[PDB]
Amino acid sequence: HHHMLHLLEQIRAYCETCWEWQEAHEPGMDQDKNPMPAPVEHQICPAVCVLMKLSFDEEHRHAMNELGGLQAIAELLQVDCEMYGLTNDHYSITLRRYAGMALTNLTFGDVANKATLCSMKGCMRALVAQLKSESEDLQQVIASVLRNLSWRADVNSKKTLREVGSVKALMECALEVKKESTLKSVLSALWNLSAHCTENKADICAVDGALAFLVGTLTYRSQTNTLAIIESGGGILRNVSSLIATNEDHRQILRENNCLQTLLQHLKSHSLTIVSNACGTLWNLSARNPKDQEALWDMGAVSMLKNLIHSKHKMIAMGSAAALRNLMANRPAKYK
Ligand SMILES: CSc1nccc(C(=O)N[C@@H](CCC(=O)O)C(=O)N[C@@H](Cc2ccc3ccccc3c2)C(=O)N[C@@H](CC(C)C)C(=O)N[C@@H]2C[C@H]2c2ccccc2)n1
Repeated sequence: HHHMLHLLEQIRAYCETCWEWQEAHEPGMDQDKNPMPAPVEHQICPAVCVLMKLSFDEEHRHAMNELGGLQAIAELLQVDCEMYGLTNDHYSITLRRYAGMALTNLTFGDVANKATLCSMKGCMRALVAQLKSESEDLQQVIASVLRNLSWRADVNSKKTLREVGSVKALMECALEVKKESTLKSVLSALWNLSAHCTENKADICAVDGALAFLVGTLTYRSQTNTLAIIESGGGILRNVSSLIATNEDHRQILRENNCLQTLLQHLKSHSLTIVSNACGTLWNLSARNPKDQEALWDMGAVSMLKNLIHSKHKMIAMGSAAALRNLMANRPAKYK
């Protein structure tokens, strides 16, 4: 494909045109100029649309990757977000979605492309900023990129995702999403990010309404007849519960929203992920806290956890047994 070289040259030429204008319109050089290049007048959206389509095939990605395809599409997305900010211009939205879909495809299963995209810091900052965009379609695409970047990432990529504030932005985004399709991609990204380190977990917990929102995902009613939202929301909660266990205020938010009760209902789910997530959360919340220990005893948790210790699923067996052990080791005074 020399068609691919031609498409990339088109995008680089346009970016070159934009970096000329931008270098004469930095924040300090504060008086503006009316001729700012518009991508509509360089036929840009069709170019990235073709690259996006071809990025679905691995054979075409090997080609793109030799030719600098990831760098060019990222720069394009960066430069348009920098130039026009959070616009509702349908052309600029569409351009961003297609570029974002291409980057989702080019990050898929490619640890170097993930690091390269992460190393492009201005692009990352622009990606993160787009979670505020009023297009939920754009939000879903951006969440899908941050998801792929956060799965099986190297140390620098994980560091970068943290530094640019992707965790907080995603959690705040999740609170406003209407569509189940956007929420699915936002929570997948968060579930990936929540496993990386303790600071990501703490940043999720530190957003106002986030913990209550996460407890709410445990009883989400899917229109699309899937359990993805309960699974991913319950997964995030499980990962952050290690820190919640140490924070009486955060436990109280969980109590406010009947968390423990719902988690015990989850123990009798047929979804293995739901059961495993609940075992894991209950493992953490059953430790170090007489109030929650007593509530679990009162709500029949001991017997419910005992029914899962012989599970063939290993995380359920381990999780249920460790939670059971925490309750047996700390009987309340009214028990003997
Ligand atoms: C290993 S299972 C799993 N569990 C939790 C999280 C993830 C995860 O983040 N997986 C990503 C990255 C994998 C990797 O880098 O090795 C992933 O698999 N992404 C896929 C979509 C996908 C598939 C399966 C699962 C399972 C569980 C959770 C999440 C996902 C996500 C991906 O990006 N695929 C692209 C197509 C390939 C052929 C390249 C893709 O979806 N491209 C579409 C153009 C993008 C798009 C974006 C938004 C809206 C419309 C279209 N894994």
